[PDB]
Amino acid sequence: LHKEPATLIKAIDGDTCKLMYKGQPMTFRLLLVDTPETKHPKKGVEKYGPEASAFTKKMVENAKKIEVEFDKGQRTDKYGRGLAYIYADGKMVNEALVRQGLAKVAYVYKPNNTHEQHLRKSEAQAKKEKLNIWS
Ligand SMILES: Cc1cn([C@H]2C[C@H](OP(=O)(O)O)[C@@H](COP(=O)(O)O)O2)c(=O)[nH]c1=O
Ligand SMILES: [Ca+2]
Repeated sequence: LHKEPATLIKAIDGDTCKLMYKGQPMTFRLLLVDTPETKHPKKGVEKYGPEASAFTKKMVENAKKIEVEFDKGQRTDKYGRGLAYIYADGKMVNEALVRQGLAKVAYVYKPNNTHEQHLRKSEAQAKKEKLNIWS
């Protein structure tokens, strides 16, 4: 996979944000993870949702560099959202959320699952440590 620069426009929630990619605005959605809901009514404001949002917001807004890494399959979902692994100062946001027990590994559609195993290892560690979602 290859990383590419991007610029933060606005963090929306734990796993969705607006970035400037190729001088164009885009909403992106993290690959292989699912942070709890804070918006959609027919889902409600789930526990750890506000937490996942703040963890993410803090991480991306205080970063000097943000990079996007698309996987080997399709790059956008049905809603026109960019699908990627996002790094804040070299730290993958997707993994960080999972490691903290603030997101579960979800939506694994091959071939967009190159980092699936790394992430699952991180989730297993958070489970055994009984972190947040796992407590
Ligand atoms: C992460 C991811 C989400 N999605 C879809 C699945 C879900 O569709 P439905 O909304 O139809 O269930 C939605 C989950 O995103 P989050 O709440 O942002 O929904 O986006 C993909 O299609 N591919 C992906 O790789
Ligand atoms: Ca979500």
